[PDB]
Amino acid sequence: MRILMLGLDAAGKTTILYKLKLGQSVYKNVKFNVWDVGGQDKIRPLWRHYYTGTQGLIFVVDCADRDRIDEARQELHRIINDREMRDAIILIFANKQDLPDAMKPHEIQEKLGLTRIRDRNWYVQPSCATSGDGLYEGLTWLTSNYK
Ligand SMILES: Nc1nc2c(ncn2[C@@H]2O[C@H](COP(=O)(O)OP(=O)(O)O)[C@@H](O)[C@H]2O)c(=O)[nH]1
Ligand SMILES: [Cl-]
Ligand SMILES: [Cl-]
Repeated sequence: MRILMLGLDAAGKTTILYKLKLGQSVYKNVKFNVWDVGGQDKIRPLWRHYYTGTQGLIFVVDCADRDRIDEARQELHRIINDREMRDAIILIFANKQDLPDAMKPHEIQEKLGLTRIRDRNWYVQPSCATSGDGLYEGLTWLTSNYK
């Protein structure tokens, strides 16, 4: 399965990738690409990325970062609307659930406008990337929904 992992900078993408790696004993067919979106995107606004071949999207959100949730919402909807992304299965990692007063998954659903995503499979997984909680649960949802 070809999975794209996106999120604003500091969402926890690097941490999830190293923690998922640490969980493997000492998902063989999963391929991952990863980059930052939003104001700290290396390419926007002068060029677009290309999303060819993407089967699954993992969108990582810092749930304690209310100041940037609107920017995360705008990036998510812009990406999923690209021609090459119209069939992509969407996993949202609602990251940093360990932090006091972090936004819970139902608030994430509302703040990301997920209810307006029709004719496409999506799921919100609560996670704490530093402890590894919810990471395999999210990756299992994504890969099982792909089959
Ligand atoms: N409290 C807490 N910190 C996290 C969690 N996930 C990542 N971090 C921290 O948030 C910061 C940015 O994470 P990083 O993985 O580098 O984000 P990236 O820019 O999206 O790759 C780092 O200091 C991570 O330790 C989490 O679940 N809880
Ligand atoms: Cl783009
Ligand atoms: Cl454009």
